[PDB]
Parts: sequence; C-alpha cells; structure tokens
Amino acid sequence: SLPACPEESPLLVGPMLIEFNMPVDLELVAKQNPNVKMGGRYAPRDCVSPHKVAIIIPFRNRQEHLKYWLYYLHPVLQRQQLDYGIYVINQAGDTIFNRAKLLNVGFQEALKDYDYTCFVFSDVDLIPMNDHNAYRCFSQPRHISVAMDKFGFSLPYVQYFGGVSALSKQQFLTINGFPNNYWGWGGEDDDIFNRLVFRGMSISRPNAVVGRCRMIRETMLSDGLNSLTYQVLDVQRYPLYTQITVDIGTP
Amino acid sequence: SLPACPEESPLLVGPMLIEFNMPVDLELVAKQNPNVKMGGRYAPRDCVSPHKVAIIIPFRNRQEHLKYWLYYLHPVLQRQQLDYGIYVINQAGDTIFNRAKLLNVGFQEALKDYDYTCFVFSDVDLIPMNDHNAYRCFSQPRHISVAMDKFGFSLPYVQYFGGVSALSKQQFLTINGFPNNYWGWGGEDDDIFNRLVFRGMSISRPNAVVGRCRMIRHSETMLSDGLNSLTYQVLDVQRYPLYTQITVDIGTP
Repeated sequence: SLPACPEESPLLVGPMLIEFNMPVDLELVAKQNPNVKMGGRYAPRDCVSPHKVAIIIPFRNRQEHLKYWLYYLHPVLQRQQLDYGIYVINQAGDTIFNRAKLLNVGFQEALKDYDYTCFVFSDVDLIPMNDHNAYRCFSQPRHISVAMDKFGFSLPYVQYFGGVSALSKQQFLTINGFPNNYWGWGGEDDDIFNRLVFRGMSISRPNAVVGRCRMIRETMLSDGLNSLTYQVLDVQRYPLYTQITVDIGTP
Repeated sequence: SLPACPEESPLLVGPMLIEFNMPVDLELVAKQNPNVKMGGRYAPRDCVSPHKVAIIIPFRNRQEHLKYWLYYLHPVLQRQQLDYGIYVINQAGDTIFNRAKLLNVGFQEALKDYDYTCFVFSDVDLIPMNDHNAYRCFSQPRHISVAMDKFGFSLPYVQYFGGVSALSKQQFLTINGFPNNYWGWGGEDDDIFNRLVFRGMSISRPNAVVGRCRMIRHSETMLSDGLNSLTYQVLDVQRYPLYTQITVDIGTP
C-alpha cells in the first residue's frame, strides 16, 4: 500500500551539537517523540522502510547515560526513517561485566517481538554527531562508531568493531553470534573481527567525520548463539525503551 | 667474544623533532652515519644484537621522501643497536601500484644478502617520533605505526597492520607472505589482518604515544596466493652508501 522510503532520507540535518550540561526528563523526551510506541517501537507513517533494526544496548547501572542516549537517538533514528526498536539488556547481579553475552541475549529477545533483519549493538555512552551515520545494516558488517569527538586515536574506545556496530541477521548467524565466555574488558584482542574474518567478511564504515561519536562525560563454532544460556528475570516496557533484566551466570 | 646487547639500548633519547623544511643531501647524511656500510648495512661495534632486521620499503618516484626517511631512521636504527639493512623495492614502470607484491620481493631478495630473521615493512613516508618504538620483531606480529602525530585518527594511514609493521621470518612464512593480486590502493581492504587470524596470531603494539608516527608532508586463498606463487623479474640492483635499491617488474593485473 505505502511506498518504499527513499534510499537516502530527506529529513537529515547533518551535524548536531551534543552537550551533557543539561538535565534530561524522559517524560519530556516522550512528548517530543510522540510517534514512538510503548516499548520504544517506531515505524514511519508515510513509507515502508527496508531497515528492520533492533538496537541492543548492553547495560547496568547507567540510567543517566541512558537518558541522554534516548534524548539524542530517538530523533536521529526517526529522521533516518528506520523501522526500529530499543532493547536495553540489563545484567542482573554484581558479576564481572560480559558485553558480548548480553548482545547475544538482545538478539534472541528482540526477535521475539518482531522479525528484525538488522541489529545495532551500541554502548549506552556513545552519541553519533551526524545523522548521516546510518544506524542500519549493509552488504558487509558495519562499524558505526568510527572516530571520537576530538578526532584522536580512536582504537581504545571503538576497537575494530566495538562501540556501535551493525550486523544483519544473516551476518550475525554466520559467525554464530558473539562469544559467551569473554568476561571483563579484553580490548582489541576480544574484538570479534576474528569471527568476521573466518567467514570471509570485512568491515564497512562511513567516513571519519560522519562517523564521529561523542562520549558522555574454531572455538567460534561451539561458543556462541548455539551455546547461549540465560534466565530473564524481568521485562519492562517503558515509553521509550524495553529493558530486559537477565541472569547470565558467572565466569 | 663480544657481549650481547642489552634488552633496552642505553642510547635511546625518546621523542624526536621531525621537520621537513631542510633540504637533504645523502652525501652529507652518509658522513653523519660513517658506521653505515655500503648497501645501508650496520651492526654495533660494541655488542652482538639478537635483531637481524631487513627494513623493506615499497617504493616508486618518491626520492624526496626517501631522503628524509634515511636522514631520520639511520640514527634511530643505530641507537636501537640493531643488525639491519635497508632495502628499497622500486616497482619498474608506471603500472598500477602493488604494495603487497613488492613486500614479498623485498623479503625474498633481502635474504639473498644475509640471513635476516626479522622483517620490517615500512612505507617511505612514515617517520617514528620516539625511538622507544622498536623497529624489530616480537613474539607476535608487531604493529609499529600505531597513531599519527597530531590528529590521532590513524586508521586510513595505518589500517590494521599497514604503514609500519614487523614479522619474524617464521611469522611471515606461516601466512605464506603477502598476497600478490591486490593491485592499486585498497586501504584497510588490502590489509593482511585475515592471514594473521587464520593462523591464530594477534597484533602486538606499543602504546599510542610511543607508537606515534609523523607523515612526510607539507600541507583459503592464503595457501595459494602468496610467497609460494610469487613471480617477478629483477631489472636492476644498485648499492648506494645508505640503501640497496632493487628495481623489479611485478607484472600487471
């Protein structure tokens, strides 16, 4: 019935100022984005998007950062004319953090809501400075956070495929998702760039200016999606996001 | 007879001023480094170095840049107490450039002079700003150019394992060297990161400050495409005081 959305959205505004010297009230953010449905779900009214994107945020005790993330990304994602939903994967307990495992949980859980075909894995503390940085999938795995605010050496904050990146369902399934046994922060050695290589994939990215983000301030075949185990303890449908609280075990 | 050189050389000075305004005369540079022998060869007089390093530069019509590279790196390499030689691999003709294939030639040709055990592959237009950045090999593949001088975003110039990197002879042979069929400038698409992964190796590097480099300016297929399938024709070999230049025909796409 509806027409397909254009290939490039005409609603983009380009670079935007990101400042964190202003308190955020999510009740106001919700009234500013009234087309977002309960649970953080949105689709264009005027056209059909081919981008069915689940944005997955690994999370634990970062509510202030999340307020800023929602305040800044909901307008961006709509301007990009995406058919998206927001899934916050909250790691229950005080175990060592396991980013990769939570991303696997988010993939499995988001698919219970809707047949997403693209998955954006995003740290809660990275805001894109230009809405030309598409939050969706490409013919190759996509690295969305390319460089940081002040355009310095960026590998510490984003590694090769960290910070914000995107994988289609097929790309995610080809590598059997992320590993589940990397507890803690391992740097550019725990980057799953290795998994993309084994399956003959490379990295796509925008240019470093469009890709700027600002900060709020083998074993593969057996360790991954097919061996994932976890227990969901809570699911909360807030106006602007879904939060899933899970027990992912211990190292 | 001689003692082993220390693990860290006592001659290191740390950060360095790098400027590209003074014209360079290689006859004067040779008089500044009188211990460098014909062909750009040096070994310490006072100790035996465990680092037998061939520095291989893929090259074509960049003589001005090459002057600066020699002016700045010969002092650095000597201070690092290395047993090294300088090999410039000049691609004959003005065909489309093939960085990776030239690197394979340099590895094969350097070994005809001397039994090097470490190979540093360095773009001619990258100068290290700190002599603590070791131009030699490690237990894992080594990425020497980590970050750029000022605007630190470095991925376009260094990729994952480009710019300046080092592979021991064993590490190089394990991945069957570099590919030979990547014609042109491919960026991080021509990067051999996949080959290191395929063989269960990772990247070692210094921290981004020690690893800072400045750019000269004024502004499956692995097992079958590599060293074992390399073909080329040497057209000239010239032995200058400060470097060996090998001019080769590496064919066309």
